Amino acid sequence: SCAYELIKSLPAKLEQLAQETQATIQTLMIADPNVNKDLRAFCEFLTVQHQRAYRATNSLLIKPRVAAALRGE
Amino acid sequence: CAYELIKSLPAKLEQLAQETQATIQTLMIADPNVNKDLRAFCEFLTVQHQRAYRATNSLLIKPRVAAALRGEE
Repeated sequence: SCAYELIKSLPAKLEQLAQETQATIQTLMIADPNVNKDLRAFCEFLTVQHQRAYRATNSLLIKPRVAAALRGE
Repeated sequence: CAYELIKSLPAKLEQLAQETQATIQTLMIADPNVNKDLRAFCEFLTVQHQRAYRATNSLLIKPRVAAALRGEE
């Protein structure tokens, strides 16, 4: 294929993971207040993780020479 | 089964890093400036899975948390 599309699709892949685990963590019946707090904090870690990636890939792919190189142009 | 899903996160991110860093290297780019940018992105990708690595392991080592994420044991 091409490297441009691999990298550009990276943020959505991380977003998918974040939702999978958040959704699954939600199907839990946890009574412990601290465990709930830990998992909540981990869930926010995954959201932040996605946004850093989104920002990093966005800043990368606007560089015309970079996009051209990744497209085999 | 939420325990395995969380436990496998860092490894999935490492796969993404590896695949990207690899297909990038299959591109023989000359512009040293573009290559510096891409190397900065690969660095970002390896630091990315190391953060997930620390996060997941820091969470799963807590007994109350592991027990909860498993079938409660």
